[PDB]
Amino acid sequence: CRLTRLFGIEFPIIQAPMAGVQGSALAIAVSEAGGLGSLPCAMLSLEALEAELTAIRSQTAKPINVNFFCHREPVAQAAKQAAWLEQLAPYFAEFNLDPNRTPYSKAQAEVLAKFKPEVVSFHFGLPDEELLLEIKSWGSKVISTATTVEEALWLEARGADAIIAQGLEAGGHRGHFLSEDLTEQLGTFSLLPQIIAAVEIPVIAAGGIVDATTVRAAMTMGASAVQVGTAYLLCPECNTSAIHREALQSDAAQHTALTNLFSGRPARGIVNRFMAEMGPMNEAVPDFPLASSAVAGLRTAAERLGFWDFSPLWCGQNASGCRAIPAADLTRSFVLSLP
Amino acid sequence: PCRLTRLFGIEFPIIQAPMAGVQGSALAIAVSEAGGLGSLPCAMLSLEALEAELTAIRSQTAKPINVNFFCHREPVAQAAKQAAWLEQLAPYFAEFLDTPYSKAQAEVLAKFKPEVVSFHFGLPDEELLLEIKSWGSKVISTATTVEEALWLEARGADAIIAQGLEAGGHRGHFLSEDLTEQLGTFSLLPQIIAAVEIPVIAAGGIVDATTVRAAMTMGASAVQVGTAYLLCPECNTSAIHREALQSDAAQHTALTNLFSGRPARGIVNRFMAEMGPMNEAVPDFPLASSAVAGLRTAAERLGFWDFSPLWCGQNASGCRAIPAADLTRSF
Ligand SMILES: Cc1cc2nc3c(=O)[nH]c(=O)nc-3n(C[C@H](O)[C@H](O)[C@H](O)COP(=O)(O)O)c2cc1C
Ligand SMILES: Cc1cc2nc3c(=O)[nH]c(=O)nc-3n(C[C@H](O)[C@H](O)[C@H](O)COP(=O)(O)O)c2cc1C
Repeated sequence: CRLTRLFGIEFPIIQAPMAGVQGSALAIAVSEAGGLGSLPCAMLSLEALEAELTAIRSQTAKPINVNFFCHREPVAQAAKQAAWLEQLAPYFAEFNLDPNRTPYSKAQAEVLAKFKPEVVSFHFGLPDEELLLEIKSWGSKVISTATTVEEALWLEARGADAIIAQGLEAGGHRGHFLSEDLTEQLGTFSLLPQIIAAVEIPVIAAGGIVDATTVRAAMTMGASAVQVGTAYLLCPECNTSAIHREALQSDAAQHTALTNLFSGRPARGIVNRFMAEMGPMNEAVPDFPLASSAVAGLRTAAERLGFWDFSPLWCGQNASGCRAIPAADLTRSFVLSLP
Repeated sequence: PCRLTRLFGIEFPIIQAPMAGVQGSALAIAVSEAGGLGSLPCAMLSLEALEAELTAIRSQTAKPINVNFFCHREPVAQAAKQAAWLEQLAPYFAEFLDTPYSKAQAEVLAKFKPEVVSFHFGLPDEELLLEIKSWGSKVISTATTVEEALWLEARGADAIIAQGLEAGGHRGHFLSEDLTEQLGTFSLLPQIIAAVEIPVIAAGGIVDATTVRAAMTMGASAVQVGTAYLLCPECNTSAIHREALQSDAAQHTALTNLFSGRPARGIVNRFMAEMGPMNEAVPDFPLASSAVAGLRTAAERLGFWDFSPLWCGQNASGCRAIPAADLTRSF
């Protein structure tokens, strides 16, 4: 296959970079198993970043994927922020709380340059051409997420080596960047074959790929690989919180929705009180990534009391594939139905 | 893969989707003759035309046919909602102006005893359902969620149509108004198959050989295909619907209640963009039609799809201008 050769990996599974639930130990296990392991870097300081890459490199020399956000920083909006804070006042009262990141840059480049990742993935489009040329000159393949056909064509045109097609079924943030209109986005079943028809480069399927059968359906459609997120979230290598783990296993896990309430940007998570009462979508939330600061305390407080009411419970529309077995074992689950 | 071909008495595991007001006996015949299951949509039909269309089908094939009804509950009286809504459309007016399945339908159906009877928006009463089973006829219905699937199986459905969000036309939900409970085919299909014992038909974005293959891979017993039949000459799709389907506008669709009162997937036009696509002010199901019925005749006459219900799935690329029989086999 085209991506196994291009990436130098055995199996056409990519473990989805999932910021906040996961680091080196899951990336190591999946790359050692023969797929592509992924380090989410969106929330890492430069110190954490270098540490975590050093930890990866001293347990495997197999390929890995380091992931970054390259969104536009929002624009000052202290008042929009203050108005949102005012709206949450009732929760602050209830929980007795006193209310009292950062796109890929040259700074992250300098650290990456020491390690030279086999792949560099981006969410929310691509960085500037210079940053991109710097990356390519490490030997790194560059991939990014498309949620429409137009986005896929934009990525090809700007030199992406592969496109991640994420259907609406996907957990975590929508990686859209040409349009704010969510009705332009498609489910996996329709996005995948339409992106493959439009581009010449390889296409990775993301959104609802949770098991052998679904991996098979994806490849049948002409995907060169699959990116799998939600179905690793119960693996011991994952740092998924007890309360997030509990939600995934409950029958609430089946009902998810797109919400901007936690971050400023549409993301899919298990439906909770905060989303039901204030959303799921809300036009008053500040631009990404400002909104996190306003719920950080509530989340902490409500989790401490064992409520998942104010948590970002990122999860796709098929939770049925999550299993508490080693991620290497699980990565092999996924490839049984392939030739 | 064969549980349904056996069960329905058909050659191929392809069901042509019943599509009200776009499609009648000519398409059902052509697909049922071709070895798939052809469908007559009866939601929008008087008893006269119900009987005429069934008579027409039986006079041309003896092969199995599917007949489709709505069994939505009828809406409470709401003339003040209706009057208000008309008020909002006033600037448009200026720009140019100013039934569920029942014993009735059953009496006509009993003359023909059709091989399958399909329902949108749940199931009818126990009594009407037993009546249909006594003809030897198979009853199927749409689920948009796993709970809906299980509820249909427990009340005696012979198979489940799982319609993913990609599907064209009305959403067939009946347990929750919450659209966020619903699912794209890729996730709905496998979770319904895991949940139920009876066969599962896949609906929403099945448009070609590859997608059919991909749905069967996941363990569908059969596929239901609507959008991709719409350019077939046997289909009575309107000249401007045809034009919309072949333009780049087709690629963009959205769920909208503006034409009927219920959420249906159609190509985004001016009315949807300006007034919607979703608007809490539009009267309940079946009532909203009369509000825009005239604006469409008006608008379509001068060549505009600005006020048409241009219903279409999220994959329009398998539409082909060839006979329905060819297309059915190409799947
Ligand atoms: C908890 C969680 C965290 C995620 N974090 C990221 C991230 O940091 N960067 C990124 O590009 N994508 C992220 N994703 C998106 C995945 O790359 C992928 O699109 C998605 O998980 C696919 O759908 P699935 O969850 O059904 O496997 C995340 C998804 C989840 C569920
Ligand atoms: C123009 C059009 C009309 C439809 N009419 C009906 C109908 O009368 N009754 C019904 O139960 N389903 C109806 N559907 C829904 C189909 O039965 C099916 O759920 C859907 O078309 C499958 O998705 P696809 O359009 O991607 O093939 C219609 C769909 C379209 C596009």
